[PDB]
This record gives sequence, structure tokens and C-alpha cells, in this order.
Amino acid sequence: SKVTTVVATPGQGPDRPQEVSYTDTKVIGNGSFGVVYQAKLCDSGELVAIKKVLQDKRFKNRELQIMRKLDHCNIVRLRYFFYSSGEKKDEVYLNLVLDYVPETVYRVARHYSRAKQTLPVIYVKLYMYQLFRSLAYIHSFGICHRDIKPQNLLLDPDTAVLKLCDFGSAKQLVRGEPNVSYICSRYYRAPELIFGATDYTSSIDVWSAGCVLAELLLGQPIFPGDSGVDQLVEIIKVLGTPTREQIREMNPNYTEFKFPQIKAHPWTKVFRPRTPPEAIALCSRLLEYTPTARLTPLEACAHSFFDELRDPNVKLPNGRDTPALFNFTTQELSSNPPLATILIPPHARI
Amino acid sequence: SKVTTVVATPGQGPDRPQEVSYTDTKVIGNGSFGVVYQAKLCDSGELVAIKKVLQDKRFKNRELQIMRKLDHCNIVRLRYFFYSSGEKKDEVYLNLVLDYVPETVYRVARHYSRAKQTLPVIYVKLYMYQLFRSLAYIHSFGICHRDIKPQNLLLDPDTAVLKLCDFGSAKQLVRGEPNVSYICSRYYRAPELIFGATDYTSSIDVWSAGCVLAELLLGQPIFPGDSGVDQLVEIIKVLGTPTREQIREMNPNYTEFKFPQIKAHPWTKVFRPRTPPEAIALCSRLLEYTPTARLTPLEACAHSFFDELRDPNVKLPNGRDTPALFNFTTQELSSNPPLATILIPPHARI
Ligand SMILES: CN1CCN(S(=O)(=O)c2ccc(-c3cnc(N)c(C(=O)Nc4cccnc4)n3)cc2)CC1
Ligand SMILES: CN1CCN(S(=O)(=O)c2ccc(-c3cnc(N)c(C(=O)Nc4cccnc4)n3)cc2)CC1
Repeated sequence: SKVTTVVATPGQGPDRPQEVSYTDTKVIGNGSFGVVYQAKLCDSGELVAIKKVLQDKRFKNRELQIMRKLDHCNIVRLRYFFYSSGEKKDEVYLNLVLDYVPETVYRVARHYSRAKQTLPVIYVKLYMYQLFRSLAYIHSFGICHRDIKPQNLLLDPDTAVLKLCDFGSAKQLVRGEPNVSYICSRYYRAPELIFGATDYTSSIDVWSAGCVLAELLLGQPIFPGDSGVDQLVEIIKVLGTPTREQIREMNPNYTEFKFPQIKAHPWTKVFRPRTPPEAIALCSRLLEYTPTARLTPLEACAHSFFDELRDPNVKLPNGRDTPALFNFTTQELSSNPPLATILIPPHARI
Repeated sequence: SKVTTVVATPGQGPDRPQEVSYTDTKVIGNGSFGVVYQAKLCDSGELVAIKKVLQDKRFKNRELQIMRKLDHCNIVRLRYFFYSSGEKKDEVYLNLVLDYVPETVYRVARHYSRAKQTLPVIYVKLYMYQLFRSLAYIHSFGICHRDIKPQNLLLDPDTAVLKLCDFGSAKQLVRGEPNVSYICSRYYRAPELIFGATDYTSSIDVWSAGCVLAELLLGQPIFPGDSGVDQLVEIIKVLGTPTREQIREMNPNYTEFKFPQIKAHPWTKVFRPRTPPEAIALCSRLLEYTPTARLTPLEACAHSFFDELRDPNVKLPNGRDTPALFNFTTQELSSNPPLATILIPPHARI
């Protein structure tokens, strides 16, 4: 087809530009950010995604700087980057050449919902564990994704590999530095975000990941609503009314404003009867009002819900082996090095 | 048919309870709030809506107190109210017996977009004018609806009467008193709300009203997005980048956080070519970054876009007369009494 040849800089490593030739340029996404294309590397025959955003003349691209720092099996890799012409004349465009992962947790969960089915629990375990590994990794650099939602979780249906994507909202969170509260998509926003907190931490991603878990288990979003108000009612219905101190922890200025008094609903009454107790236990520990009381991504990987993945004889339903699960680095283990005793099972050590 | 007899207090006037009998109970809606039923009054045959919410007696219902004050032709009337049960031998429900209006702006606008059509501008004029009258009225009492959206705008398809509903988020806004920023539904939220302002005014309803106008004209929401971030990009694309003073006016603490540089897009380039210049002019004056620069509901009623409604020969497409449009009260006119010279046309009710 129509072959495009560009001189791109590799994402990581030495700044040694390379001629990158690609064909079959189709559009796979549009949004506020710009456009995401799919293309085939002429060379390898390999599929890649090209995220084309507009170059802000004032400052360096925040997403590019973040992408460049990262190398994880559960995060979409920045292969190359280059500058181009774009849609608007006399305007500069940044092109991020990324890994292409064919499906999204959103499309997959939606097939199941439409077919009146739930995603088999083994997939919920595989997908969730991989999400927490990606979060453990980025969090270790002080980076918060800030937009964890099923649409941002890519899947390879054959390998059962999950890859986090969209670093457009990602930011390095520094204690004492304030941050915008209007980030994060509806249904997945932590209560602190709803209350307009600007002092929130990376625990917002853990809340969001818990909302993904509960949705994969329920077959629909756990906390829906078209306003913060409706979302808060759904949270209160499940978690009970937040205490004076719980509210103080999220946003302090919001301690006076009153909410309806609903009793702490049992999580066992939330999900269907054949739901594993460990799935429920995980939810309750991820979906906490107090941001400091939520599990960390690395502590969630070590949870009993993921024990099946740590079994030596664990196999995918298609007969294939499970993907990489125990190749933890010192960087990803940094928040709690002693967790490796659980994380890396005896079989992975041999 | 089950006949239910209750002892209910009339919405307005003397607190003199009476026996109200109704039949043909049917659920018309479910939400965070509770349930909305449709029923028929035995003695009149009149269809009514019953909004049933759980009431904790450790406070008086805010919506009920607001409803009881209100009496406007473009607002759903509280006919009666009463207490009953539904779920538990302690659980007490407040029941609000309201006017039943058969359709919604949401459902009407959706027929047209599925049909690849726009709502004829006469209906846009009739529906919008009536919405602004309802807003002029409530605002005169210091009450802000706080949830203006097509689903909360009811229509009678035969009379072309619009009635505002859902006072569940409504609040009397007192200057200096802070308010929650998590009110108002996605697409319709004023930028100040997105920025987490707690010092916002009734001008949030005017922003929301403008979003409804632009949607009725476009055939789709003007500022979509699943996050505040995406919504803000859509606003910036249309209104241009907000100046530091414009940002200061909305929420002051967010003056430091930077946005992409988009040039002020012409409002004429936003809508289809056969859009009336007065419709676009109205939008530009409703959809202002500066809350104090937005038209007031009463000033919007007097805009050139609504002139056709003030014509003595205007008639509905079905051959019927236009509904009540000029029965303004001193209460309704209080924000600007001289506006009545435009508002009440020469031919109006003698
Ligand atoms: C060709 N088809 C298009 C329809 N889909 S989809 O909507 O399920 C889908 C959409 C995007 C991707 C994808 C693949 N690789 C990527 N690397 C990215 C990506 O980085 N996306 C992204 C999106 C928003 C902001 N930033 C980045 N997306 C995969 C499937 C199936 C495939
Ligand atoms: C059988 N159909 C049900 C589907 N619709 S609808 O969705 O278009 C519709 C929904 C609600 C009403 C309605 C009528 N009168 C009311 N008075 C209320 C009302 O007060 N609603 C409300 C909603 C949320 C919170 N508080 C109040 N709603 C009318 C049509 C048409 C008729």
C-alpha cells in the first residue's frame, strides 16, 4: 500500500534515530487528545499504534516524557516518536509509535454483558493482576495514570496479556504540590475527586481499578450516575455513610455538607451468589473512603484472589500457558521489597 | 385496579389535609433519589406523578420545602404530599404528588437525531423561552435548580407546554455560603463546576440552559466528554482558551494550571448553515466563561430569538394556539421590571 517512511527516535535508550517505514494506515480512535491510527511496520509485518497529538509550542509533551521513562510488560511501549505535518497547516504534530494490542476490557466486558454473561473469573484474575503490576510499576516513579477505565486496558485475546494505555492524563504527583480534580472518567472517580480534592495521591488509580474489578464481577458499573451526587449515592449505598473522619481524609472543606444516613451494606449482597469470597474481600479493600486505607497495587497483587495465578499448573482455558506474571524488578518491588516472598512463588524461583 | 386512599396535605396554601384517592399506579422512572410513579386521580381522572423518596426525620426534606413555595406554569406543580412505607417497619417515605407531563426534551430530541432531523426552530423557541421563564421565576427566590438537562424538561406534545422537574438538587444560594460542586449532570456543567468552585451562582443554570439550546440546534451535545478534562477541551475548542481573568472569575485556585492554546472559534462555524443568527447570538451570550457576563433568564426571554413567539399571528404546527407565554408576575419580573415592555407584547391578555 501507500508506504510512509519517517526518521523516528527510539522511545527508550540511545537517542539514535531510525528510518521507520509503515503502511495500511487506518484510524482506530478519535478524541479530545487527537487521533490514534493502526499501521503495519513494512519491515516486520508487525502492527503498531500511532497516537498523533498536537505539539504545544510553549512546552515539551508531558505524555512523551512519561512514556520515555517506562518499560513494563503490562504497559503499552513507546517504540518510536517523531514530528509531522498533521491536519492543520503550519501546525506541528507529535506522533507516538506504540505497541498495538487488539482488544479492550471495555469491548470484552460489553460482549459478555450483551450476551447476559460474566467474564470467567480466571480472566478477571489475569486481567486485574496485570493491571495492578502496571500500577505498582508507574507508582514507583511517582506517576499516577489518573484515567483508569476499561477503555484504557488493552487485551490480547490469545495470550491473555493486558496492557495499560493512554498516558494523556498521567502525572508525577509530588506531596504539597496541588493537582486538578477534573481528571478521571465518570464511574471510576475516587470520592476525593468528586469532593474536588487537589491533594489526592496515586490511591485514586487503586479506587478506579477496584471499580473495574467490581464491574467485571457484576456485569455493569458498580457506581453509575450522570452527576457526582448520583455517583456518591451509589457509593454510600454500598460502603455506608462516610464518617466525619472519612470525609476529612478525602476533602476537608466538605466536612459540614450532609448526606443521607444509609447503613453499611454487606459486599456479599452486592455480587451474585457464586462470586469467590476473595473477589469480594479484594473489592472491600480497594474501594475504601480513606485513601490511605486502600491496598497498594503491589499489596493487591499479593492478595488471596490472585493465588490461582501463583499455582504452578495454572493454564489458560485455550490450553496456552499464562503470560509473564512473576518477572518483578527491584523498581516494581520498591514500595515493599518483602512482598516478593508471596509475589514470586517457589516454582518461579527454581 | 387497586384504589389507594391517602390523607395528603395540599402543596400550596393552608395545611389542611384531605383524602386523595388514586388508581392505575405504574412506575415511570427509577434513580438514585427513589421511584417516580404515574397514577390517575379517582375524583378527576387527571394523571399525576408520585415521586417517592425515603425521608429521615433527623431533618426536613429540602425538595419538599422548595416545591411548596413554587407556582409557575413552566414548573411541575406539587399538588399534594404524604408519608407512607415501601421497604421496612421503620422506613418512612415522602410522596410528592406532582403534575404529570407525558414527554421529555431528551426523548423528543432523540427521535429527531435518530431520524437524521433537527427539531423545527419554532419548538426550540417555545421550549427554550419556557425554560428561561421557569428559571427567571425560581432565581427570583434565590433558588438554583442545579440539574438542568433534557431529561428534567418535560413536554406536552399537543399544547407545546414545557415543565421543569426534579428539584432534588435545587438549593437556595446565599452569597458567602459555600456549596457542593458535584451537582449537575455531565455535558451541562458550567466550567466553574468543573474547576470545583463552591462560590458559584444561579448562572450555572443559564450555562446548562445554553448547552440545551446548542444541543437542540446541533442534534447532539455541544460539550461531550466522560471526564472534566475532555469536557473542558470541547469548551476551549468553541469558546477559545480562557484568559487568566476568565479563569479567576470561575475558580481562583486553578489560575496556575495550564490549558492548550486554541483560538476563539466563530460561533457561526459551530452550527449548520441554515441556523438563525439570533439562535447563535443567544448561545454566545449564554455560554460565557465569566458567570457575570452570561444573560439572566429574564434577559434571555427578551432576546431577538424569541421574537416570533411575540408575534400576534404565531400558531403551533398542529394548528393550535401557542400556550401561556406572557402571564408574567411582579415576582417573575423583579430582576429587571423594565423588561416587561418587550416581554408583554401589545396584543397580550386584555
Ligand atoms: C481496528 N479496531 C478498532 C476498534 N477496536 S477497539 O475500539 O476495541 C480498540 C481501540 C484502540 C486500541 C489500541 C491499540 N493499541 C494502542 N496502543 C492503543 C492506544 O494507545 N490508545 C489510546 C487511546 C486514547 C488515548 N491514548 C491512547 N489503542 C485497541 C482496540 C478494535 C480494533
Ligand atoms: C410510559 N413512558 C415512560 C417513559 N417516558 S419518559 O421517559 O419520556 C417520561 C419520564 C418521566 C415523566 C414525568 C412526568 N411528570 C413528572 N412530574 C415527572 C417527574 O417529576 N420526574 C422526576 C424525575 C427525577 C426526579 N424527580 C422527578 N416525570 C414523563 C415522561 C414516557 C412515558
